[PDB]
Amino acid sequence: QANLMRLKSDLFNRSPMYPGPTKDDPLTVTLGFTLQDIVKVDSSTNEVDLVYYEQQRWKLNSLMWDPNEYGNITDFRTSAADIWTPDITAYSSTRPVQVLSPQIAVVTHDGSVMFIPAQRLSFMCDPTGVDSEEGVTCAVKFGSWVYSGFEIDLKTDTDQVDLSSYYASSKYEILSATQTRQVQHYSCCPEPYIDVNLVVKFRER
Amino acid sequence: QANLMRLKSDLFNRSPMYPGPTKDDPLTVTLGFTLQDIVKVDSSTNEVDLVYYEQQRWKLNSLMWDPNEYGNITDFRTSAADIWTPDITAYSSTRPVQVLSPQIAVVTHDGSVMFIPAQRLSFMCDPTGVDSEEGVTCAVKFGSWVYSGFEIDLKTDTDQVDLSSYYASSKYEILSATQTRQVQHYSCCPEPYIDVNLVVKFRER
Amino acid sequence: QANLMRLKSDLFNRSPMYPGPTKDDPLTVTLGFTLQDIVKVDSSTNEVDLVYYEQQRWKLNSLMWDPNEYGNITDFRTSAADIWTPDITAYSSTRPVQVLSPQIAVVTHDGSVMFIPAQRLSFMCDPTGVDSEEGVTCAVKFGSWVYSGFEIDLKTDTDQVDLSSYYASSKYEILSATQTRQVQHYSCCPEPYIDVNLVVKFRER
Amino acid sequence: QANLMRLKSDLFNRSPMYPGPTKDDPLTVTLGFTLQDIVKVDSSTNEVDLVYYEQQRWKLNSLMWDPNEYGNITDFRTSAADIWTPDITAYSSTRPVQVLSPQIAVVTHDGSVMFIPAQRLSFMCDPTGVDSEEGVTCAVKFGSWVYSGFEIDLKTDTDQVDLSSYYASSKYEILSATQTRQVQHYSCCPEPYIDVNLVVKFRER
Amino acid sequence: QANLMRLKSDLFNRSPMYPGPTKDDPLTVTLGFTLQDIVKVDSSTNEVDLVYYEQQRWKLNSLMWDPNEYGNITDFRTSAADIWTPDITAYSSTRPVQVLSPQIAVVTHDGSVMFIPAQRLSFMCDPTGVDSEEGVTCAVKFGSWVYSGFEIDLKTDTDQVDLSSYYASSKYEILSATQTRQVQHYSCCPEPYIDVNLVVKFRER
Ligand SMILES: C[C@@H]1C[C@@H]2[C@H]3Cn4c(cccc4=O)[C@@H](CN2C)[C@H]31
Ligand SMILES: C[C@@H]1C[C@@H]2[C@H]3Cn4c(cccc4=O)[C@@H](CN2C)[C@H]31
Ligand SMILES: C[C@@H]1C[C@@H]2[C@H]3Cn4c(cccc4=O)[C@@H](CN2C)[C@H]31
Ligand SMILES: C[C@@H]1C[C@@H]2[C@H]3Cn4c(cccc4=O)[C@@H](CN2C)[C@H]31
Ligand SMILES: C[C@@H]1C[C@@H]2[C@H]3Cn4c(cccc4=O)[C@@H](CN2C)[C@H]31
Ligand SMILES: *[C@@H]1O[C@H](CO)[C@@H](O)[C@H](O)[C@H]1NC(C)=O
Ligand SMILES: *[C@@H]1O[C@H](CO)[C@@H](O)[C@H](O)[C@H]1NC(C)=O
Ligand SMILES: *[C@@H]1O[C@H](CO)[C@@H](O)[C@H](O)[C@H]1NC(C)=O
Repeated sequence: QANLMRLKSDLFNRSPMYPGPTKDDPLTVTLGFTLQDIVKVDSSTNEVDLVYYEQQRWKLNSLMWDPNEYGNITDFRTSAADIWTPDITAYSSTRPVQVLSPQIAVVTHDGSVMFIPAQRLSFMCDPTGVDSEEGVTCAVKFGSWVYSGFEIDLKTDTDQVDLSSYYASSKYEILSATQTRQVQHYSCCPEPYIDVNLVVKFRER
Repeated sequence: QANLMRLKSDLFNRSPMYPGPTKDDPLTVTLGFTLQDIVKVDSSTNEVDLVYYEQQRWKLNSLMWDPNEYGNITDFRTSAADIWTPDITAYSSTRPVQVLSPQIAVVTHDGSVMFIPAQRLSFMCDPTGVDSEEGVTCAVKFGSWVYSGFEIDLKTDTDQVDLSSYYASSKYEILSATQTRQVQHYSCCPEPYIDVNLVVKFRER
Repeated sequence: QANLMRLKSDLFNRSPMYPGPTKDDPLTVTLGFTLQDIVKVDSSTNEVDLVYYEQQRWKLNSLMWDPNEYGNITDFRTSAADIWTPDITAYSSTRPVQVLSPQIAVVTHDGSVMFIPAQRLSFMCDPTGVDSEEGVTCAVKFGSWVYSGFEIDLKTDTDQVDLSSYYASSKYEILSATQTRQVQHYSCCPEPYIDVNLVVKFRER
Repeated sequence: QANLMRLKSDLFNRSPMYPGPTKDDPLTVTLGFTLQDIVKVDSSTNEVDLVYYEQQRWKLNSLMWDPNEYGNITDFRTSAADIWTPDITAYSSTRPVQVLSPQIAVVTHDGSVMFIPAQRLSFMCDPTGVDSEEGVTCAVKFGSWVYSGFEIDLKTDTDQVDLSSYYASSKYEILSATQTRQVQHYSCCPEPYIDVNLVVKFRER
Repeated sequence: QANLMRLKSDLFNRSPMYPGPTKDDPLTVTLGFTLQDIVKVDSSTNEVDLVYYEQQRWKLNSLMWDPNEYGNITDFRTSAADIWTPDITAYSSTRPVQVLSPQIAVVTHDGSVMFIPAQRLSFMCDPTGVDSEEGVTCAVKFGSWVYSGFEIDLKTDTDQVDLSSYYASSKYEILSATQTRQVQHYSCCPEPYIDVNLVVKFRER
């Protein structure tokens, strides 16, 4: 405990806080989804409700330490309030995201961070035809709200959404689920913004 | 990071906070809407629910810096809590506005600020006739709750609401959408208050 | 800005906070309502939902300044958290009040304050007969929860509720709307408590 | 104001906070209910919703003062955050309690405190038969969640719930309403826990 | 009170906060459930709502004291904010958990802690067949969100859920209710995570 207390104190009390990524020092965030449930479909508003875990990974030089100086500690858990976290946002939500998991991340000695918030999201999707064999397809993009591709880039480790925790007695069965990097351009703004597009194809069970 | 950390520290730790606009030093806020979805209509309460992005722009001398003194930094992202933001409020809401995007703004070296909150709003609107060819028209005014025209003025860059991110499979298609500056007077209060009136004409798709 | 920054600092950093009104130094609060909408009626729970602005006015010696010492500033806007505000409470609500406007007040050099929160309120009201010509009458009292008449008194400027921003396409039209000072006595407590009784008579449009 | 400011400062800035009651220094809390409305009944979930005021009284030596030293002040109003309050909790709620009144208490020079929170509570109750002449009976216990009888005891001034503010046009009329001290024992825990059991018998009006 | 004030001050003001469990200093948390009500079932979303108390127990060397040095005090109640608490999380919730009891724990002189939060939980469960003699079975896992088995292990005192406070007039009667330790492995992560699996079998009464 003494060694971890020292490490956290050296990292968090001494530092002026990380001011986010910049054009000179950009950052790549890795995203992965594990889809747990399609809870609800609303055909009168074209809203669909998902429950998933969003795995986020990034790496900061300012979170590095030498494990030899801190009793061989290679990593630790810490409150997400102690650190910067990326502003990854759904581009087509219809409600504030509801947070289902404790806001705690894992920091590793090389400065890498893993953060896995569980969320419930309502987003724009037309479920008409969900009761057929073909099913429906729906999509929602996730990216930084405020940082362009020149400050935050995204990648995935796989294009396959993790379906191994999908609720087996859901009202909806999943036919496929992909997560794919894209580049968007907007009327408001000159620079490209990066997203990962979660595409889910499903039907009634 | 070092240069941005310095800049933020020089702007935000040293300063007593900006105390808002005054009659002697008034401010013009530019507003623009991009309408994403008419999610829901309630014909038993005459409430309609929109999802949009509200682009806000203003400029303060106290947020100026010389980029040459801070490693050629011309702009940065920062939490909206670090700065003053205008109290732009819908005049006919029926619920607290729900915030859908991170509360982060962009500050530029000339002291100009851009802030683009995504919101879901329930407001007063009679949807009777939405299922016809003619459709319905509805309106909501946005302005400072507490500052008159002598402290906060508003303008738009265009009278055309941006419909280029409008959800193509919404239950409602948009026939027109305008945003127009107006001047209001109230029994309580001697001075004029400025608003931008969002007028949306729509029908079932 | 320099002069207002000084004024706010002199008023709020130097002061120990106002400890509320007392028997020795009582306060009169002026209340006025402007009724915007009867949004909803629930005949299975006898709850009705209003949207209104509640104009509050009072005066404290501790908020006085000489405008000559602060660049001729006669008034300013400030966050309601910076100052004491009266605990005016609906006596027959069925839900927490929802706040629809920014919590910002106007302080004037003589120590007078104006604060105008927009609220949505669910309160106890039997709507049976609302669909008739006679309509229904409902009532809700507003007063200090904790201060008697010997510490907080109330008055109105008029007994007529302001109907000039009433939503013209509401489901309910207003037949009359009054706001009247009353004195209540309770088993628990020896002293009188003051309220303003909002009486609204309405029917389907 | 000067004298009250001094008193509050002497009581709250100088003190280390009261650490709650103990076996060596136990406390008796007096409870009384005034029932305002049975708002809603849900026969598909067996939940019933009440609105009431819960009068709480207790006394601490650490809140004593000599009125002669503070300009003859015998009592004052203060925010409930300034002081310890008992953790009185409904034992069979189905939702977090909703608070309907300002969190402000009255402290008197002998160290006694009065606190009267207005609440809306959903609790476990089977309303089947509410539409008959006999009506239904329902019950909910209120006590400390964490303190046994050896640290917190309870009493009532009367076994009769105060029905003098009961909403006359409620959907439900009250046949009887009692509040009675009881002693409970639990598998988890060796000591007795005290409650006041609110028993309400009611039917459709 | 003097003695307890000293103890709390010595434990909480002097200490740098416990930084959670580690591989070098792991922790075992004991969990037990007492099921109070199955409130609601939603067959269109496959969500079920429970109300229960979750008894949590663990032990830290840094919370030890010698009762002889503090007036023979063997234990005390304190706010949960004063101490570390395990991040025990439902793995298949569909909404944020609603907290129904005060966030206060009991600390004992040997460093052991007891914490018993009452919760309402919506979780993934197919109620189809609940209206039959056989009923339905549903399950939800509870464990650390972020700590593996090498930092947080779990155990139960019994595999039998405590049904002695189960609401006798619930819509649903309980046929069986068990709580059983398990070990999970996830695609994201190399180490095992421990849970207690709450299995409830029930039907309409
Ligand atoms: C219309 C664009 C979509 C969304 C908006 C928010 N936004 C942007 C740039 C800078 C700051 C900012 O808040 C753009 C990119 N964002 C992902 C716009
Ligand atoms: C009834 C008026 C509309 C709305 C209200 C709130 N308000 C005002 C002035 C100063 C402070 C203030 O809170 C007025 C202007 N506002 C836009 C009134
Ligand atoms: C039953 C009374 C109604 C309401 C309650 C709250 N209250 C009071 C006195 C002191 C403090 C206080 O909280 C009384 C006056 N208030 C307006 C009681
Ligand atoms: C199952 C029991 C009912 C409730 C629970 C919470 N509780 C207790 C003791 C100490 C701390 C504590 O949180 C007991 C008494 N409480 C009123 C248990
Ligand atoms: C998909 C896994 C389930 C859940 C998630 C959250 N989580 C984990 C490890 C480290 C940090 C973290 O936040 C894993 C274990 N947890 C119980 C994943
Ligand atoms: C800033 O601008 C000049 C001119 O382009 C450049 O050569 C210089 O190296 C820059 N300074 C820093 C610290 O990046
Ligand atoms: C306070 O005490 C008594 C109360 O009757 C009174 O005679 C005296 O005038 C009061 N004095 C002050 C300074 O308040
Ligand atoms: C504590 O216990 C001892 C006996 O074990 C006793 O002598 C002492 O008086 C006790 N503490 C008190 C009275 O505070």
